[PDB]
Amino acid sequence: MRPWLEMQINSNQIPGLIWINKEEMIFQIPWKHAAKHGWDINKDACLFRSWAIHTGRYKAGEKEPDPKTWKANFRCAMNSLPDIEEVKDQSRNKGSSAVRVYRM
Amino acid sequence: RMRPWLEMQINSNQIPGLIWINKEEMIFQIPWKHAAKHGWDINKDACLFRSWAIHTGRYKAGEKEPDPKTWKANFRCAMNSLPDIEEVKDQSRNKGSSAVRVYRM
DNA sequence: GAGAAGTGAAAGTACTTTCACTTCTC
DNA sequence: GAGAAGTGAAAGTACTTTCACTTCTC
Repeated sequence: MRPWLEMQINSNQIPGLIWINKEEMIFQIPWKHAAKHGWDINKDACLFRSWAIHTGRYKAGEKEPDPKTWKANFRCAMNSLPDIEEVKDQSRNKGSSAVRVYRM
Repeated sequence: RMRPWLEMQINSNQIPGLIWINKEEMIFQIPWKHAAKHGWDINKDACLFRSWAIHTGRYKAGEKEPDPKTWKANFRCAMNSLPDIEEVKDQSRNKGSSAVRVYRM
């Protein structure tokens, strides 16, 4: 009965993905819009990916790389969660990202 | 993009020919023969229960497990959840017994 | 008597499943 | 300018998906 979002990110920020616990409450998430030219699936759409294969939406070695979704699924999720509010001061545009507080 | 949900499946299912009635233009029955009673034929009791399981896709004919106990639970439980179908509960048990409900109008 | 069958409720994905017992049937 | 990508919210099975738009990026 594996973790649920507040966990997966909790841990996932505690290892080495690519964003931070820029605080001991708050964290970041690489929201590079994916039309920006410097967009590498393997560098931006990661957590997004981790989580989809984690939660079992996708499975590496699959034919749908579709990380747009991976992002939505992940966006929406982060939405729902009640113990992680995105500190809205940051609807970022370039060298962009989304920011949230974990409800303590 | 979805099929009907319980209040429908039964609505229709009582409007055809299964084995229970719209013993009213609000209320209906459901063959709850306990299944240890000796006169228990899967094909005669555990039907709707079945329709629904293969309907909702739980089972699909020709599948290694007719298990209609479940069919019954899945169906019992469901009927429970639904908010627009209240079983008028003051009812009968044992030997050709059935459950009765009103559809909230 | 006791093993198949049944439940409701609550926790998982608008029904389902699962949990934790509880009835039945002979 | 315009087409790929993004959204939030709401309706489907605690995330997902789907709806109905809306932003980006160059």
